Amino acid sequence: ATEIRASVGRMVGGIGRFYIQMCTELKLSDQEGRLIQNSITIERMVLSAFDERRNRYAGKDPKKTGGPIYRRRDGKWVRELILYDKEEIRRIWRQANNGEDATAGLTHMMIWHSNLNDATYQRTRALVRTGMDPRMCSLMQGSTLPRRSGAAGAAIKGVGTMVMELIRMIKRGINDRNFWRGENGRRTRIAYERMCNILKGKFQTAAQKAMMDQVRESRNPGNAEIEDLIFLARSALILRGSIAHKSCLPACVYGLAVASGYDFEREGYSLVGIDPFRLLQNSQVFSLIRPNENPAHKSQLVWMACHSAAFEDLRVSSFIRGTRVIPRGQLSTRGVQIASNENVEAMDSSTLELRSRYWAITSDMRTEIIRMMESARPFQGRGVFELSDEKATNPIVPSFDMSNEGSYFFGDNAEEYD
Amino acid sequence: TEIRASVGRMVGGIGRFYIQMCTELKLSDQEGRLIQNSITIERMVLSAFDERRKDPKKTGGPIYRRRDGKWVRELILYDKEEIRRIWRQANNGEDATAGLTHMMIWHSNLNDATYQRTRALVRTGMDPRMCSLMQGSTLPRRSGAAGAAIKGVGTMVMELIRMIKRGIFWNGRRTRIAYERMCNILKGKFQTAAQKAMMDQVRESRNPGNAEIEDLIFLARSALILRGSIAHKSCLPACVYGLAVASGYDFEREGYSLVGIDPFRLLQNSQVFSLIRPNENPAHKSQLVWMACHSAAFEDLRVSSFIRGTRVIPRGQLSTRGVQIASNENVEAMDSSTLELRSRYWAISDMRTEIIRMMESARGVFELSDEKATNPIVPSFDMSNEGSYFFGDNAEEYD
DNA sequence: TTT
Repeated sequence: ATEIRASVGRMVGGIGRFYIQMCTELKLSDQEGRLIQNSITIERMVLSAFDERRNRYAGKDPKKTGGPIYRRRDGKWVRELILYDKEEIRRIWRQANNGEDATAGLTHMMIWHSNLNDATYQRTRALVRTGMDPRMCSLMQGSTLPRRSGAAGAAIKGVGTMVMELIRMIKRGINDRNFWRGENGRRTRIAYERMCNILKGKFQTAAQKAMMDQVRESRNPGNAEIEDLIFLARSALILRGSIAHKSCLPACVYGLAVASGYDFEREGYSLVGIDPFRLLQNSQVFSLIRPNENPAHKSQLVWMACHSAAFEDLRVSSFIRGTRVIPRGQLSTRGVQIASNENVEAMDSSTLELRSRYWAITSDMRTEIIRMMESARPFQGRGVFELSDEKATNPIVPSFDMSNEGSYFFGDNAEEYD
Repeated sequence: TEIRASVGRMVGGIGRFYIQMCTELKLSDQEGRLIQNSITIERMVLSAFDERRKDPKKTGGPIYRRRDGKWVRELILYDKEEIRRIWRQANNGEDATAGLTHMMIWHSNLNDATYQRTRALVRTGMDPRMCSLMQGSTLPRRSGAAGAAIKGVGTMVMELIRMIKRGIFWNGRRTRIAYERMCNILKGKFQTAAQKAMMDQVRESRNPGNAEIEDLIFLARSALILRGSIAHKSCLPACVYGLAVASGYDFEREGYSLVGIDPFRLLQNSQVFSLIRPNENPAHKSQLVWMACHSAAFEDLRVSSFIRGTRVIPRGQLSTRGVQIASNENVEAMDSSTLELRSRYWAISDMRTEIIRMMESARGVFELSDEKATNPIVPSFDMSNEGSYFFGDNAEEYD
């Protein structure tokens, strides 16, 4: 049902309209409004404004949000801090979404933040702290997503992310008996069970799924379940999970699309085919560049975040991109966000290069999972099409430098997420 | 400046050798940053110039390569003669023996940070507490003056006790001056007249036996409170000098020193990978190598922690075994990690009685941006942490 | 998720 394209069209058109309104409201020039650091501050503000936790009770007004906005003053970039009532941001978001809930658009910006974090930060320390292997880095899609992300969030979380969450719950349960006991212990028990079914949904073999059934129905979850969850994570390195992959773009790309009269509602939109590639092909996004950062390396980071491509084979990504997509360890860039202590007056901006050449579309079960792992074969470039091939009629034959590393995480030196 | 010039030329030569061996073995730049590869290359040039002390004309060991997204072990074999040639050609015809001994001291510092010697100590009639006095205890027999300079009191005492015991032998004129020089080297390391006098007495017994061992044990015990003066040399794996020279760094012109900011600058911009065994903590492997690089096994952990800016923990609490992978180990199962090698800061019977009286009476850190050492940072230590790397020790015994 |  083309109704799905209709609904997704309306979500991203809402984000666009919101972004245009926030730019007029903050008196951003159209140049400043194409700065990805501005997009991320505005996206963080609408997300905080709708984060109903609050704890109205040190010196930080809980009714207020904001952050850094970067403006051209006298031929250089300057940091100006802003402060906004959450209430007015909510009003601007509802007014752009014509009074609807528009929670889908919020979760969409969240999945964009999660995909950018996956492309930017290392989680090997979080893995070691949990008794997981560093090799499980390739299984950590969505590992920085909040609780509040619902079904779209859960859909993109990798096996490692789910296993890390279940191990963190088991350990609190080991730590205190009265974690599992009475009224509130009843609560965390179904949260535990749901988390098991979400991870069960991701496994594609009956053996792996059965093992999760066993993990879900232990009355005293402890080390034996952690050990079984570690075994399952290791198996997911060869008998791979089914993980949803959603290309979500910064609000400033949807904003520039709606300002140019693009009608997302009528054309529809999809996070899965040509649609994000078409928008990125005609995009004009600027980024602040630190001194001695390579802007082509910053471009790779953002292209990768936008196409949710951190966990994809680099040779496949290279082919679709039409320029080499290199391991993170070889990038001369740090992340998009500028820290508070950084000097932005020393920083130039570059147009990000976001185009592509192509677009694209317990012991029994242990034994059986080992047999399958040994039997497994040791391309992924299938549904690649020309941008002129709107209907996917002419699959392009993949062309790889097969001697390049497949994993984005080979030789990784990225900052640890914190 | 001519000291810096000569040290610059040694380190630049090691770099040039490493770059040549990487082209020779068709190592990619990624493979060449693997510390296991560096150790195989360093072991090969050291064996090729004789034990440091199967077909004896040939040397080799494991080289690890990326094939189909995994690490694979390839055993290699080279005529010693061609390795010697490649070393000399990298050191511009000279027989750069300083550079050989430099790689040796790096191996010795790594062993000191990795392996227990408490069994070797007990076998010699020494105390396990003397673990903290065993710098250089794995150094090859005669490593010349740089070797002898970094050997701790315990190491010298263990060597002298081993000689006395063989004599319980005195060709006999030979071993007598070897004995005498070993006594003067150990005398050099003691910082009190009483301790030094006692060594003079030990050097001039015509029949060295149990009484000299007993005096050597007494002196080792005293070195736990009236500490010796020991050289500490920060020597890095060849792959770090190699990566520095490939980036056009000119060690000869800039000079180099093993003592101030120079090794810290190199480590701060380094990219060294290590094979990690399953269930090993990569941050623990990083501590091991950071410690080996800064010759810091015998330093107070609270000093090490301060300079490092992250806690440097006792060996007994580390979840790693050593850097070298044994022959029977499965490398295809192993990932590699970037070693974390950065720092927050950089840094610069009468006699018996009198040694007892003294024993009873006993009670430069700079920013890496502070190139000239102008602004000493006042240290702040967690005094409730243990000071000794060897507290709670469980490391494998050296063999 | 306002320095």
